[PDB]
Amino acid sequence: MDAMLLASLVADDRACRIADLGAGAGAAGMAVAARLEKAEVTLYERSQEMAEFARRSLELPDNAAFSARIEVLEADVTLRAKARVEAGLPDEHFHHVIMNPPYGLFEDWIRTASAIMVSGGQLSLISRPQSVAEIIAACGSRFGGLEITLIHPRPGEDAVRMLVTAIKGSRARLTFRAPLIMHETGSHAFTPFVDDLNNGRAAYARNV
Amino acid sequence: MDAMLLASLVADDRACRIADLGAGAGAAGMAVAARLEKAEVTLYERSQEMAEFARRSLELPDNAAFSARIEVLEADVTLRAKARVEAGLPDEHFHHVIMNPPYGLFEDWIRTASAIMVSGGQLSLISRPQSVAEIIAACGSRFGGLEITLIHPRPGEDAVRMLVTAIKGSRARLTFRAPLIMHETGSHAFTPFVDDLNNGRAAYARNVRA
Repeated sequence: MDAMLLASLVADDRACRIADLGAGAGAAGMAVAARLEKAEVTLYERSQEMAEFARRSLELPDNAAFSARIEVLEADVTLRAKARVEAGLPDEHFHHVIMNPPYGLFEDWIRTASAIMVSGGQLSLISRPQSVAEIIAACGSRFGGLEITLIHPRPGEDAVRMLVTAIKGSRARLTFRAPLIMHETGSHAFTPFVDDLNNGRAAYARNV
Repeated sequence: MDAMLLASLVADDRACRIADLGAGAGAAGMAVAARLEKAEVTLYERSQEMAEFARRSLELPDNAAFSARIEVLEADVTLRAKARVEAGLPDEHFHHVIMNPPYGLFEDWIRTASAIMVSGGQLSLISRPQSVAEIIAACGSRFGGLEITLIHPRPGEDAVRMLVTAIKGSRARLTFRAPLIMHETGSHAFTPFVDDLNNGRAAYARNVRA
């Protein structure tokens, strides 16, 4: 569900360039492209092995509808400056950068996300709730207007995931959005809104 | 409302000692004492005027049932070491420390909360949600097992307040609890759980160690 929920944060019906910094073989960036016909998506992978795996995944007839709009690049997303540009992570280029790092990397990855982002572009990420301090510190002097949306399995239960979006250069203080509850009490199905997100039928937009 | 929500975090039926580090005139500490007959509350105020004011409030006849259990002390809660003790903030004495600091502060107040707390005692606080990073940093190496409960005014709307509880010396990672929603859409009435908290009819307890 992580990749679908992450992808749903790109609430943008304009032609845009999106970078998916990992981790995965591109499932989130692929979900974005499947939904947004005008999205241009770049999947970054550190290793040749992972890049080749993502590439073979994109050669499946199953993905033919959107695969032309996706490119897989081998790049270490923790690189800096000249090394970063030379690795194919260009300055001030992307309208969106999305990430789900493995379970820290937030400082390195958000530093890169800021550098490769156009002015006012949107950072989107999903994590565990316990990463919140690391994430806020990593956004310092880079991204503001953070919107944090906790994800709870059902009423009364602790949060299991956390969505965060932010805007490069924004001065706005952070806000916690109303939480997303995955199920009603006593119900096996997902709640209507979460179900639409999970199936690519809807985006989850920022307040403004 | 901040004071009632804050006070509701003390879920303890023992004789216990509670410090209110107090941004206010002791409303939170008073609400704790009103609900918990066995609690012994110390209200700390930096200024003589505020201490005076709090003492006058305690004399109001509506507070007479529990006021005997509330002591108001003048003390700068940012004091350190021996100065802190001399000011009447004793080492490792309180079972609970509660706070609602006014809008370095969290660091100073939580440093003091840790110093005056018995081993395993509970920190309780209410704040704006925007303070979350400062609060987590101030807890560092002093308090753990943070439970963070966001407070939303009604369904779909952003959080307006945040409750945090933590245990001295715990090395458990933080938890976000299910949030409290103050009101149903279209009503000025409180939601039933929150209404109980408001009436002093209930505590809001931490997750069981289970």
